[PDB]
Amino acid sequence: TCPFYKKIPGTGFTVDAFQYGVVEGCTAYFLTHFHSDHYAGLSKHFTFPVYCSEITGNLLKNKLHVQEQYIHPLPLDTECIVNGVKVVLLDANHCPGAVMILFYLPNGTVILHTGDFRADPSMERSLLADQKVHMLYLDTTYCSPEYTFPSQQEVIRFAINTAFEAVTLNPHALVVCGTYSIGKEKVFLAIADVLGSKVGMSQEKYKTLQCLNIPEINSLITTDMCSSLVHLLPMMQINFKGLQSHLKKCGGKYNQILAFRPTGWTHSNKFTRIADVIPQTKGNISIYGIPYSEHSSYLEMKRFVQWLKPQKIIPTVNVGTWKSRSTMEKYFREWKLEAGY
Ligand code: NI
Repeated sequence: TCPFYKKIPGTGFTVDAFQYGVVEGCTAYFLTHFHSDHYAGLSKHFTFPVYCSEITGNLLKNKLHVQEQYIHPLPLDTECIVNGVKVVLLDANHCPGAVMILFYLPNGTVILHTGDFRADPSMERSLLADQKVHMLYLDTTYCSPEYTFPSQQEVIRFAINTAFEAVTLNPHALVVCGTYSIGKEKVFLAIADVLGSKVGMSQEKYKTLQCLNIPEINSLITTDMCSSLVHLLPMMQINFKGLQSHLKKCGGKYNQILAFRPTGWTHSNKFTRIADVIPQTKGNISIYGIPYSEHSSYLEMKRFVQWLKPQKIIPTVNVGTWKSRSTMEKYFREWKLEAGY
């Protein structure tokens, strides 16, 4: 049974609610982005209308084989009428195709659902700026002050410099990058670009990347592993055993691997600066954990909400424990008292 925080009151609409069978009274299913916890339940046999971004729509058609007649893509930043209700999709600064949704209820209530997002000051000059929002359904993944991490730019600067240094010292080093979903493609694209290489990967992963409307992508990726010195592998293979084994397969083309694991937050963020990150090393294999986040830090979240001044906040993440729920409610009250809404 669908939880309340996936339902939009005064509408026939649900958000990210495909794993509960037929939801009673749902005339339109919204999908914010193509991550498995959110799409869980969709397949080629799904027969209700789905509303989503153009990029999410390409992934549904090609990867899950949802039939075209049930896929309803909408443009960003554009007022649209769905089942007699005005909606806008806004960029969520998460993974490709991820959106926030504005719902203009027939009784005058305005509702923002962030999906998953990384709040940014640029959102303060989207179509959000033009009217009041009464309720906010908020991605609260990292809603606690211990969650700090650098900007995406700083992390990408660290990665490029690390990779370029290593491969200039040893032209026979291979760079490997882990992945398990869409997102964070800048990591491996930036590295391949500084090295003058294409990124090599499986056919399944090539196919996924072909769905994402990325400019000049045919210039950046390939299924020919032999011609590439940046390889993508499943995240589970990013460990000493997995990498040794992969190095065997390259035919003595390479004698060293440098591997990256983009995580989100990890506790070494409470002590160490990005500049000071060091890898774990076993022989000719080195492995870096890098804190590349596609979710808000605590401070980015707080700033967005204090700018938005919502009347009510409904968390969509960490909702399962009384301790999490009590923690979150305390921060929302702090923010309110400090900003005076
Ligand atoms: Ni996500």
